[PDB]
Amino acid sequence: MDKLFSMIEVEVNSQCNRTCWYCPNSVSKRKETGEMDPALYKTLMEQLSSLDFAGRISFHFYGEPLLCKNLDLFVGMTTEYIPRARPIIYTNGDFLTEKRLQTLTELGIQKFIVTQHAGAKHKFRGVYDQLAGADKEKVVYLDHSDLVLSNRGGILDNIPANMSCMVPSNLAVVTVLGNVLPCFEDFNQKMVMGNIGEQHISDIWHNDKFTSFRKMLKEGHRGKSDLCKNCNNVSVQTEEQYDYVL
Ligand SMILES: C[S@@+](CC[C@H](N)C(=O)[O-])C[C@H]1O[C@@H](n2cnc3c(N)ncnc32)[C@H](O)[C@@H]1O
Ligand SMILES: N[C@H]1C[C@@H](O)[C@H](O)[C@@H](O)[C@@H]1O
Ligand code: SF4
Ligand code: SF4
Repeated sequence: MDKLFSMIEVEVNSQCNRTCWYCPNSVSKRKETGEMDPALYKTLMEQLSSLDFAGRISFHFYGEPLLCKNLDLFVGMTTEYIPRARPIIYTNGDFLTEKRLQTLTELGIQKFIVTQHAGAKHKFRGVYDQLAGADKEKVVYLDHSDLVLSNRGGILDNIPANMSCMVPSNLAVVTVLGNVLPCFEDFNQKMVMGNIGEQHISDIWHNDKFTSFRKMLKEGHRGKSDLCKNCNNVSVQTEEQYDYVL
């Protein structure tokens, strides 16, 4: 029986305020849009609770989590249902004030992965520079120039263990409508594994499609998948839970 995912990334809202040249938002729109139905997030929390999920949970796919109107609710529910899990927010930081950071931290966020992206310098620069140490220690502050740019499953043409990949052995994405993907690169949802409104995520994780896919990619057979065949992402090649990889 395959190990449960150690990481789950939830699309609590589909939209972003930016259109980075190295992001599919610059060239396509998400095929699902909106904010996650609170009842669906509750269903996800019930399922993760039933598994004693204690890995990383994050709140983005290709949108900006601080735009989620129910972010406070969802972070609070995370702490209530899966107190052993590690909530980590990746954010462009454009909306991240000190007050916002502190509210989120109090509700359960353990780390913020904040990236200053191409274009306008955000106000978080000055906020970060003024943060007390205890808050500052909770932030990994990246520039987009620090990222190891992936072509996002071959969507981006302007972007140039070997080929092994462990993402689908370690991680699941839940889209805003509850569809489960095996990788965060699957912007176009080429590999929907199931929907958590119809099946328990554990059963989806362990189904033949998902089990076969993760074995295939562990062996480095990217060529056998429309999702992976042109993918240049080699950042996740071990079995370990991570907070972030560049
Ligand atoms: C798709 S972004 C989504 C969350 C939020 N919108 C943000 O930018 O932080 C998830 C993470 O991937 C990083 N990222 C964006 N484009 C990337 C790319 N082409 N290759 C690798 N990482 C990328 C972002 O900086 C962010 O840390
Ligand atoms: N390098 C980043 C890329 C991001 O899209 C994934 O969601 C995150 O898990 C990774 O750590
Ligand atoms: S801020 Fe994040 S989601 Fe938005 S366009 Fe840039 S990389 Fe994509
Ligand atoms: S090869 Fe690329 S698209 Fe396929 S699972 Fe790995 S990171 Fe995702």
